[PDB]
Amino acid sequence: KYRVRKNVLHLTDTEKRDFVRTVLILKEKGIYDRYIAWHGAAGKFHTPPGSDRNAAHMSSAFLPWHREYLLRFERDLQSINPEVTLPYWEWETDAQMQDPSQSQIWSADFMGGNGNPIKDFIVDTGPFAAGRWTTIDEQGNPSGGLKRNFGATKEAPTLPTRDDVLNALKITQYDTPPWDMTSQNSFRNQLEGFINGPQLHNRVHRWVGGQMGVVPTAPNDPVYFLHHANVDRIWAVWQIIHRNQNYQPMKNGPFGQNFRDPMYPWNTTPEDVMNHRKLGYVYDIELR
Amino acid sequence: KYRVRKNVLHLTDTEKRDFVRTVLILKEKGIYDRYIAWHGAAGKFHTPPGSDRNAAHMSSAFLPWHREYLLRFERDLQSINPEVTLPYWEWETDAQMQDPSQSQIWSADFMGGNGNPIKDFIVDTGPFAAGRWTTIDEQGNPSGGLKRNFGATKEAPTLPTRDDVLNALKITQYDTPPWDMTSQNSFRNQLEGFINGPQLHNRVHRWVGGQMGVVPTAPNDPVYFLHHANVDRIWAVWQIIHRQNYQPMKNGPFGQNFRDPMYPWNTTPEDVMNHRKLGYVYDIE
Ligand SMILES: [Cu+2]
Ligand SMILES: [Cu+2]
Ligand SMILES: [Cu+2]
Ligand SMILES: [Cu+2]
Repeated sequence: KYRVRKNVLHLTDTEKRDFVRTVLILKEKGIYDRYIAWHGAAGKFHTPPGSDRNAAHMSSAFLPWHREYLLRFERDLQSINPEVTLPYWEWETDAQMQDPSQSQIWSADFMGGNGNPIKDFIVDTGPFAAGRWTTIDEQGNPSGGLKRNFGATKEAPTLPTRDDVLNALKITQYDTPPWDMTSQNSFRNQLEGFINGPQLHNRVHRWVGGQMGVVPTAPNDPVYFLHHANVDRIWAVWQIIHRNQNYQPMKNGPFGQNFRDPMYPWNTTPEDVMNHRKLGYVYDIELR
Repeated sequence: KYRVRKNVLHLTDTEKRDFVRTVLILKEKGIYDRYIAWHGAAGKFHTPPGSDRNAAHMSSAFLPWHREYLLRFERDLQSINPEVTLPYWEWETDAQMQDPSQSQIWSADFMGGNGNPIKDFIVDTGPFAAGRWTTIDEQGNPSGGLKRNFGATKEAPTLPTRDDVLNALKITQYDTPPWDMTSQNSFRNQLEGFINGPQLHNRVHRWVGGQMGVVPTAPNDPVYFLHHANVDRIWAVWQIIHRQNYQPMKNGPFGQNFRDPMYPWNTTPEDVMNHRKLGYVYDIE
């Protein structure tokens, strides 16, 4: 209950500077690519082999895996700069904007802007613009510049709304069998976004486009971590509302999805990360 | 210095049955596939990106990466059965056999045998035969059964010899720039087997053939860990002789330095320099 994770829009100009800089040091040092690599590797670790589920997505472990992923990322930020925490992108109130692409998350001091359609939607404003920041493909080889193309697809012309978030929060079951992209009455799968998708989390991905629009390479965009810090906040809220409800499956789901299974590529289990305050951080909304 | 890693040949028959039965349990629960995916994952972590070094192979971290790999494998064995430790395949002794396919590591008691030519060298003896042991491919999806083909290729018709291990233990530097396949006068690159390759460790892989014959999928064959436990032994012996240390200390590509994290873990080469302090020993030491 010590590290405060703040709304992106409520950050000072100096917090934005410090956060963007630290991400660049992680990337210069070779550390950032550990996260890209981990994310792609998890998407090829199917539970069970030959299943549609993987360690990080499309199953029950979606939420705690990303919680652990962000915790490691944030710990790496703090070794470079202890006054830096992982902010969250509250996309559901950007969606209420007249033009959500006008949100200050996309200003040249922070994430940078939409892609340049003259440059095949390469990003050229902000600290991760082409030239300043090199992306990596699934094979681990340099893949050019970061790309974004906001709202360009028919399936996801808008960010999720606050009504979308509130409605996912009424769901009482953390997850339901068969613990996959077809789970019904499942807050995991509703938040993940496969319920007549892409909704919520999956929709944000498709709305941003570029690397963000395909899951394995999505973390090539630093906004991936801000996005998932929002998802993690929403999960943390659901845990406060539905305090009697617990992770599922407790047991007899596929190996790597049960409460006490290790989450590849780590030994960390869902149980280890069930209490976010226990990991040493809160979201600013929990404190007024 | 409390868990003993024994030569395969010196294992009692109850030990061989216990080793094989644990590995099949690790595979049944889903745990063995974490090592298979970890190994494929680390091959596509290139240091730096776009280069041919990767996290596990073809660079300085080859030796510490596998020692950590094997230590994690042994801990998973022990958690299922605390009597089971990781044996090592001393292939340099087996090299002197006219026909090392006759070694008792390959009995139906243990790893099973060579691939069957009539069946595209599918392994059909021992506990890991087809129908008893599933393989998975580089993309991460079920493949079609263990394969082996001892000494088939012309580059690796023979196992490496006790002569080769002694010419490796002669090199005084752990490693040398550019910390890649071309590294001259390097114990690490000599033991890995790229000088006059395929030599030593690389030779064993190409000698076995089948899944062991290609970098990323080789852990599909349980003999991968017995082989690498021997590579670990040979390194552990080197660290006695040359009470030297690891290179690069700094300024190498990230993921290769003494204090870099070894993708896909946080463990550093410094973390695993002392195998006794990790809690195990080999016999004859
Ligand atoms: Cu993800
Ligand atoms: Cu995501
Ligand atoms: Cu290996
Ligand atoms: Cu090997």
